[PDB]
Amino acid sequence: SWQVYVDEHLMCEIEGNHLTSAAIIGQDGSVWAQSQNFPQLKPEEVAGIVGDFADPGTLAPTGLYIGGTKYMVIQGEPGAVIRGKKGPGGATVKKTGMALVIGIYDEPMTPGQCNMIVERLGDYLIDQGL
Repeated sequence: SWQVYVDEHLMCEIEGNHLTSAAIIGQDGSVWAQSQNFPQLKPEEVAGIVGDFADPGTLAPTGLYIGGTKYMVIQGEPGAVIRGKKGPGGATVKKTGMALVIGIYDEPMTPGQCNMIVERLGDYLIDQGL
């Protein structure tokens, strides 16, 4: 399903560790699939995300909110990737046609490892029209 895409391609372990939680979410707000411990994702939050891709940097004041949790905005890519820093851990959000790929990492996992996994899947879904 969309679960296979979350279980195999996002929550798969690189070296030792893996992401804390991950999800593929319609730009509408509709979960396509999530991992066991991905937070319910307030509607106010999904908006803030979607409209930061349309007009880059819109989110910067309030910052990336995912399931109540505040993440400071790191360098993203303009209209493609949004990145979030919360102490050692963080989050990456990669935009598709229809959807968002979201990964959330905690140390000892790196931003790099999170970026790899989230953006790679993203670019696949884009290739496929999603």
